[PDB]
Amino acid sequence: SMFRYSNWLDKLYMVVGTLAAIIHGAGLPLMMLVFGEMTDIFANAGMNLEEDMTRYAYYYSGIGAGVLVAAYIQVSFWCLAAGRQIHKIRKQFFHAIMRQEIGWFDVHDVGELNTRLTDDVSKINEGIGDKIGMFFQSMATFFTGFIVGFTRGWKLTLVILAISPVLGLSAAVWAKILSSFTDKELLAYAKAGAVAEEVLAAIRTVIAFGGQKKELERYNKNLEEAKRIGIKKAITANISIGAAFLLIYASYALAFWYGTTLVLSGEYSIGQVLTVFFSVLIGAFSVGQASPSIEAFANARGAAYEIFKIIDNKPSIDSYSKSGHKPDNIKGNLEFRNVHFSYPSRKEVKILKGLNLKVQSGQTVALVGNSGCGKSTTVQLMQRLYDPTEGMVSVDGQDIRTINVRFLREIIGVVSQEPVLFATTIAENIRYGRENVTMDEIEKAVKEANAYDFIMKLPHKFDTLVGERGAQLSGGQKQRIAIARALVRNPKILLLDEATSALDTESEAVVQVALDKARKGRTTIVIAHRLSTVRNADVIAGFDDGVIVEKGNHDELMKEKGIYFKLVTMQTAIPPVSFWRIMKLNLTEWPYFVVGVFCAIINGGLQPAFAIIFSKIIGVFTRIDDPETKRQNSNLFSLLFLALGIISFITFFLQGFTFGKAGEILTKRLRYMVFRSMLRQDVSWFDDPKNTTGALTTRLANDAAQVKGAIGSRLAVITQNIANLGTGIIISFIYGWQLTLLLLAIVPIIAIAGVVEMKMLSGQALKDKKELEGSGKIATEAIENFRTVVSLTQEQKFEHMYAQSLQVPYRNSLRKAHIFGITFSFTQAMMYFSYAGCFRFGAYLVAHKLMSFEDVLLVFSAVVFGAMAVGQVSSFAPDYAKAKISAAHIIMIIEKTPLIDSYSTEGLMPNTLEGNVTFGEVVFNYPTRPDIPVLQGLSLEVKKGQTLALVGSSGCGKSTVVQLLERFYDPLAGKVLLDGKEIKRLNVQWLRAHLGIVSQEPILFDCSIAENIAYGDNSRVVSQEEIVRAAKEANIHAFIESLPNKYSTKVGDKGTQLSGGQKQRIAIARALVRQPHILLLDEATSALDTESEKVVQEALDKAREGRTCIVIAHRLSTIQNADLIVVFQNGRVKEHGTHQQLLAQKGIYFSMVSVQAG
Repeated sequence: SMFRYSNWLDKLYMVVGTLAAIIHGAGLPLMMLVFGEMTDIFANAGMNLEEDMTRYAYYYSGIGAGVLVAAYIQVSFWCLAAGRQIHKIRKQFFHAIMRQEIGWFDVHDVGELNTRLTDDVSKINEGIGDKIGMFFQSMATFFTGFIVGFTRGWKLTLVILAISPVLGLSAAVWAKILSSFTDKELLAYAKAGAVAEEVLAAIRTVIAFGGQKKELERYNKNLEEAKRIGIKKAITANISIGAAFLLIYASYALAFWYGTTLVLSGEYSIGQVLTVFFSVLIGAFSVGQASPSIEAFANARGAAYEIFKIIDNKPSIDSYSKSGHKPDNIKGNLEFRNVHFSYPSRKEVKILKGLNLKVQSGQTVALVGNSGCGKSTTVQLMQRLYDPTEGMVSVDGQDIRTINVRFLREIIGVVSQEPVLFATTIAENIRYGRENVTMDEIEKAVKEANAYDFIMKLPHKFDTLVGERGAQLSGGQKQRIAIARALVRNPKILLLDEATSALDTESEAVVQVALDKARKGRTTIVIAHRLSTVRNADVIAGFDDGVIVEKGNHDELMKEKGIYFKLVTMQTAIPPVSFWRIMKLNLTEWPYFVVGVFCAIINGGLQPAFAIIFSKIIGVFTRIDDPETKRQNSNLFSLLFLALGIISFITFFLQGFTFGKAGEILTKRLRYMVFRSMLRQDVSWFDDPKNTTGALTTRLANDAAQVKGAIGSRLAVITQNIANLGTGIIISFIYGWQLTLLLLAIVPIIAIAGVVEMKMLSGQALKDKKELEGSGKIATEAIENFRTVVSLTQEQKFEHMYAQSLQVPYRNSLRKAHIFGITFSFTQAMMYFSYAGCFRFGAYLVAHKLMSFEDVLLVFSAVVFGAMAVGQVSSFAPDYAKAKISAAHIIMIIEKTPLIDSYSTEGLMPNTLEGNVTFGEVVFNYPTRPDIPVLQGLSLEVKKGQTLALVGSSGCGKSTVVQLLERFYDPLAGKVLLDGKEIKRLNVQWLRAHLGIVSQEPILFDCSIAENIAYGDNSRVVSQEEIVRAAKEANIHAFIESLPNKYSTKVGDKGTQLSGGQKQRIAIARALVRQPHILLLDEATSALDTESEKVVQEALDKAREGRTCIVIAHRLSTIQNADLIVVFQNGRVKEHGTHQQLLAQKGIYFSMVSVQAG
């Protein structure tokens, strides 16, 4: 944990900040000591009083100024030192990641790299910024507090020390354990909700069958127990918190009793008692305040170690290094010999087993071979990207390794299969090729690559802003631009990989002509699938399983009848925010909240009750009578204090009982309500990219707590704080008339200052986030195409871009640090000086006999303690903004009425079904991509007992038809009828029950085989004999038989417990169980063997009679028995009719069938 390597001029910043923070922390206990001295001075008094009060107030103001100075110095120094450190770390980190060897990058993930390039830096910054400063401040407060206590009196010091902090630590540990238990209960809820997770994940078939009632019943069965557990946990947590508060109050009361008894004996001054007590208590509370900084710093240390791992990792090849020979005389010559190499990504497979190949200057060498023969890897290694596992490469008689890497990379050009261009102007991207680039050279290169026309025609001929990831220009345009950029380098070696991949005939010809016109300038190597480009290849070598076998000219290669000849022959072939409707929803539990409001009011009054009790107890030493009765009276007061705790304890409990239940209860209702809509939604909404599978479940889960908080805790905190403030104000006015106004004017000023400080911190954090995210996006664009960037050997350019982009946010952060320090120190000093001025004004009022000092102490303590209590208890409640957002989102989701009224009872329920389908002029475009129409007013007419099948190009409409059958997506325009009944008019439930489908990827519910099989129907029990019959019909009669416990075996996640074929058979049986009049199978043969597929098809055909059968698969023989076969070409019914008719009239069907011809 020593990741703070300074610059020998920023270390002093940290040291000064630490010292100033220590002084600041010692500050407040000094204020308490001065306060005690002032109180004792008055009691001695109980004019001279005015003079003494002014002297004490001037002491106070002096220490206030010192505190302001120390706070500003410490906070500013720490923040700016951390800014310096984090900026240096960002720069060095990007330097290293850029300099890291390419292999190390290929091994590592990129998403993690990019994510930690920003988030990790942000974390380490947030953990080393000032929280260390605040931790030093708290520790200094604690040390100074006990220092003062010991210097004043050991008796009370030890008494308070041995009692208060042990109880405080116990209460804190209890709260932490309660938080852990609450997290465990949330995990139990998640176990319960796994049911909804599974149901929604497979919601497709669930909706298809429409058996939603059972799922909802099971979910409620889970939710009842979840709610019981939550209510118990909340009750226990609230009880424990109340008990801890009561214990702390009792300990403070005991401290007061001991001190009062001692002073009545005459040990220490009455004011001294308060001084020592407050010193000890504030020291303990300060140690309590120090917790978050240590945890944040530990997390920052972990992230910093993660970053330093990459930062200090020396690479194999130092691209950003000047070392290495830099020959000037360049003659094209290379010679690889026994170059065995294995990609480090998968060390097992040795892609390069060794070979021999030598090329002289201006020699065209081509690689011929199948995929993986050793061409792509050979090209990649050509640029020394991966050091060979075994080989001796020499260029122009000189080993590659000895020469400097930078020049070696800069003296070679490579055109990739899909070369990219940085997100700038095309001229800019070309300029990236070399540091020095002239517009004349750019024009010459563009003309050479036949890119001048494409650049000139487009807007801003030489300024077009390439779309993000090259989304604007054409692929051929990108290839030509890359070719021109590479030619700009004018290297001594040229490489080309899969140039024809995307290139069209004209594009490929242009690229080949450009390459040929300049190949004479340096040795060139090309690997492509267009053997015609290899027809002119001066020299061709055939990569054979990592070994080059064929070698010779085109004529010699053809004559040899080898790999080259075989290849030649083969070639010859946003959410609308809602204001308060949440309360409208919560209103249903009206009587469960009023008691909570009363309890909150009781507690809010009790807090000023404690303030006034303390005031009276202190004032007990504000009379000259000095009777023993005072002792008793004091004792009496002490008793009330303890009673004050008890009244609070039960009070607090009520809140948990009053709110918690209504809270948890509310969630329960919400969880049932929201899910009610979640199940009743169209498939499209789930298909929405916003949230499909997990985001929705997580939304519901977090929303439970969010909405519970927003409804309950917001009202609780608001009412309690308002009651506390009002009670304090009323008490002050009753016991005050002049200082009351002073406090009511000052303290809210401090409150506004603190709120403004928090808001400024949040806003500045967000602004810095965005400003840095600019350069972060720049860096992401850099790393994403890391291969090309490293190939261009221009990492220095991207690093300069990064530094330039970060420079401005750096100074922005420094200024923001000054501002944050100013606000923090100003708030501290303003609070304390307001306290001092209130003390002075009260002294003036008392000296003139305006109000008894007991009244002054009462009013001041009431106001300050009310403010502090509201400021501390306002922290407990959950973040109201996130809850607001979640509640609005839920109110949005819940009211989204689906287009197909699944819940609504409207529709028609014909008694008898015939099994006729007729769609005509029905055109539909998937709302996921409304621009692209997949249904174009097609036609289809199937009569009773007509077995139909559909075929065509993959993804050419063979799929969406089935979904159109189940009304999961209605048509944009046209007519659809089932047995002459408007599919829209007919009831969704009736039609869904009547029909049935067989998915290409069958889904089995995570339950017993018998349970899932019976699930095929709803509200209808199928006899176990029916289960056995279905299993036999699916060939799983024996599989059903075994099925440990007969029909019990619980399927795994995604049906892993059973085989794929067994799963398909089980799904077929489940579909058949319901006995639908129409059965639609879509890719039912997606995974089947001879026996299982044959059995399924034969059973379907034999049971086809009396029902409609639709098949969407690739089995031509299966369609042979099909009554009718239809071909869908690009969403149009092209070939339709009998198999014999289709074969007689040659066409798409003829070619499709003959593709399997011998």
